[PDB]
Amino acid sequence: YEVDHADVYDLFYLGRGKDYAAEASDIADLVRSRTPEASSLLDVACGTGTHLEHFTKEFGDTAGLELSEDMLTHARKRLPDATLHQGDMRDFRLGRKFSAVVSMFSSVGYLKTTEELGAAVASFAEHLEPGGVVVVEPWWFPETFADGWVSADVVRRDGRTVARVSHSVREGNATRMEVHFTVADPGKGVRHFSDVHLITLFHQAEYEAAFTAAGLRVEYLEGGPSGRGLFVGVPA
Amino acid sequence: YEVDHADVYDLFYLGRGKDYAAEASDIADLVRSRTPEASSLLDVACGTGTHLEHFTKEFGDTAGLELSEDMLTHARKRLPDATLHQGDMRDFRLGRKFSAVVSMFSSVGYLKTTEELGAAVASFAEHLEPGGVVVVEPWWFPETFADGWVSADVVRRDGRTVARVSHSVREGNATRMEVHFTVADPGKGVRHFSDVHLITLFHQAEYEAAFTAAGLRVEYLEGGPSGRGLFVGVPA
Ligand SMILES: O=c1ccn([C@@H]2O[C@H](COP(=O)(O)OP(=O)(O)Oc3ccccc3)[C@@H](O)[C@H]2O)c(=O)[nH]1
Ligand SMILES: O=c1ccn([C@@H]2O[C@H](COP(=O)(O)OP(=O)(O)Oc3ccccc3)[C@@H](O)[C@H]2O)c(=O)[nH]1
Ligand SMILES: C[S@@+](CC[C@H](N)C(=O)[O-])C[C@H]1O[C@@H](n2cnc3c(N)ncnc32)[C@H](O)[C@@H]1O
Ligand SMILES: C[S@@+](CC[C@H](N)C(=O)[O-])C[C@H]1O[C@@H](n2cnc3c(N)ncnc32)[C@H](O)[C@@H]1O
Repeated sequence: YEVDHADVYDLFYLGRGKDYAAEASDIADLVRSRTPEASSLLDVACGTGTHLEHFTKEFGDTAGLELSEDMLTHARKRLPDATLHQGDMRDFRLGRKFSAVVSMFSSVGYLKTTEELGAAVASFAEHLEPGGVVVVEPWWFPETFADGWVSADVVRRDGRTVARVSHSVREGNATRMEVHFTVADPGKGVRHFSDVHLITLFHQAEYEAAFTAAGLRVEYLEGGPSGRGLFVGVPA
Repeated sequence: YEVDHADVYDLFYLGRGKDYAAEASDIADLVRSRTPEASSLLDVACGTGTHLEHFTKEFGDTAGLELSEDMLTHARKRLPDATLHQGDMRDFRLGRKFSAVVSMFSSVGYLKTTEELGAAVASFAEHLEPGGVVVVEPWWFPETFADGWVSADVVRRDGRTVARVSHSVREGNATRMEVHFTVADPGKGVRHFSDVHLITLFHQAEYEAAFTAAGLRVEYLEGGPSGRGLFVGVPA
């Protein structure tokens, strides 16, 4: 019995209560707060495009960047008319600029070293219009990481039930999170799958340094959509 | 990081709220309602011995029978002084009698035909003292089986998390249940495993014929510890 992973991740976070719409909206205001005339936005590592959908309604002129083809395929299925690009946040070149460049849900954490973070932040800066703003939702900091953390949840949405458990342990300067998904569709079957994610624990200062090197004045905001806060940058 | 499967089931059921003490307690009084001076009890397919430990304070002279050596190693670890037997409820011969012979938690559902169910029941009968009573907690009947059923729960006990998902579908005259367990211990690791169970859907009438053939006058009691009811039989 087969199941589509990304579709499974999508149903889970929706059922979990993650609210992409509300998230998208708060970010748009955040964006407007620094760039009132904001008129275009780029979602780096947009995944399946849930925030992109809403950002598209907010600013109209939007685009998405994703390293994963599979993420891309799902994004396209959700947004057949969206402008999407395959590429690495590390060094992409889109040949255009945007009022805002944002990266949500800790994607930059998948960057392996400060040199990569810096390069990815520089790239963000490079697609930024004058008076633009960069918003990055980071992964946890070495100082705020909760080692050995276990998450276990059950969601049931649209007739499907999904159980998910993750265990997180620090390894080096990264979080090694192993996730187990259990999926069941009544009268159809039950299926299990797991993923292992390595998310870098950059110190906040490392994050800020990446913004400074890219010529961006940056500020960290506590809280954020997931409790990891948010980094906001603008041309220095 | 490895996990002891039966200890997993155990912790699971405790966490879920299955009250083996209360159940044994209820069965103990059910027995007495039929055999007031009941003084010995055999627990057939005792599993890891949870009910047996309680029946032991209930009647003192007790014994357990299990076909599974694994189940027996855990019952023994739990009760170093319990009298335990390895063997088949279809045809074991203990060379002794008990005031009560009980089989809990749908164990007889693992028998595949009415012929086996009859041989098992005759065996219980053959181990019964005069004025004794047999109590069988059956599996669901074809008439009350809920096909496509999905069960999904998360329990947390002794700092260990266990997420369990089962999906049940009818197959011929049995339920095929595939059970998925996901277990984690913070800072220890996370593990997943799955089992598949084929439990016969015997009609109520079929359970009765078994008792009848065994020389016992039987009564079906609605509800029971698992909502599957209970069969109470005494020498006709
Ligand atoms: O104060 C905290 C609380 C949680 N965590 C970490 O947050 C994660 C929560 O596990 P999760 O599976 O519920 O998080 P998630 O659904 O957000 O998974 C991810 C992983 C990477 C990027 C986005 C979502 C774990 O790594 C845990 O160590 C911390 O580091 N600090
Ligand atoms: O009205 C009902 C309600 C439940 N069921 C069946 O009860 C079972 C409940 O799933 P479960 O995983 O919660 O059962 P369990 O934890 O009691 O697992 C077993 C399985 C065999 C023996 C003992 C416990 C499923 O097969 C479901 O079809 C029915 O047939 N009819
Ligand atoms: C936690 S998901 C976030 C997806 C989306 N932002 C969301 O909110 O759901 C991390 C995403 O980053 C993408 N990703 C990882 N490394 C990347 C890189 N170097 N360049 C671009 N995208 C990357 C992954 O493919 C994945 O879709
Ligand atoms: C659902 S478990 C319940 C066990 C226990 N009475 C309880 O309440 O936890 C069913 C048990 O039946 C045992 N079993 C299955 N077939 C058997 C047989 N033919 N003879 C004896 N035991 C059997 C299995 O080893 C398993 O431990």
